Amino acid sequence: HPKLVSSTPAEGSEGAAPAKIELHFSENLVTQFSGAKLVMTAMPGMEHSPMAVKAAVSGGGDPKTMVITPASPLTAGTYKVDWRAVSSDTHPITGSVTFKVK
Ligand SMILES: [Cu+2]
Repeated sequence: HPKLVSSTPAEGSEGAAPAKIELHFSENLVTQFSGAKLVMTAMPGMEHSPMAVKAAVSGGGDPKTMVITPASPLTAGTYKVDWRAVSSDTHPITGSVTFKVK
């Protein structure tokens, strides 16, 4: 139900891998447990066995703007970009952005 303000990660981005994940928040201010992590969970083959990818999280010009940039190129398949936003009031907001790559 709860989701960040606006972002451009890869909302069900099926067709090809994007350049970088984008995130925006009118009240980011992490300093809690906010972040992001990309996991390559291609089609179900090994009893659903996800794996974290070698990526990094870096904010844009503003600190309220997040920009995920993987050090490695996203190959075809399926991936899930799990992000977590939290302002300041316990109960962190969790979200995931799945996308395909062809
Ligand atoms: Cu709130």
